Amino acid sequence: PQITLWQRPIVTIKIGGQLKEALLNTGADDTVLEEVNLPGRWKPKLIGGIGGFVKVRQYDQVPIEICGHKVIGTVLVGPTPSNVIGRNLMTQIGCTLNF
Amino acid sequence: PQITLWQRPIVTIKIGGQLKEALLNTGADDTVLEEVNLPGRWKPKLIGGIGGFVKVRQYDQVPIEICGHKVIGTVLVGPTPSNVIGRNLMTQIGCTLNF
Repeated sequence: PQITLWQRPIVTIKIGGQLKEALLNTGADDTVLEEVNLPGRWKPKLIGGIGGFVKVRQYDQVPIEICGHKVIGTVLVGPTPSNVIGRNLMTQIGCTLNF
Repeated sequence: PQITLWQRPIVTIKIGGQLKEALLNTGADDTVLEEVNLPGRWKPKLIGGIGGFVKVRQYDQVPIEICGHKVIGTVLVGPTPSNVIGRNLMTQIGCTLNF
């Protein structure tokens, strides 16, 4: 689709058998999601950095549907003020900025 | 242009007679810029909210060129880890998300 930016660009994602809402956030490098139990191995990753770091679990090559596009990408899982789709997954769905 | 998201979408902005770099950030409601002295009246605004708020100066109807597009928009001025173009200015330049 083409998403105008008058409102927050919140979209439905399907991940690990759950549907969720997440923000399409081009100011985020990585994708961070709140409350999802994903199968397979993870490694700990530090994110944030302002005030301290936040530790999260990094699962790679994760199947995720963003707005009806089935893609594969690193998802970071742990505490977040909001679910965020970062650039890493926006590239996989072919999402560009246009004007 | 069409901006792919493999790298951070950093663009040149011209504001109050200076050229600057800022991030096109669709996860930011407002536009926040570091070190710029803008003429005219402002009001104090609280932004952030996690850990505390950050006080900044809000100047409205500010002339700004983003990537060669001359637009008018509210700019918030004060301390920021990076210069951020928020949705408020992305709408003015006609910037959408596309996939």
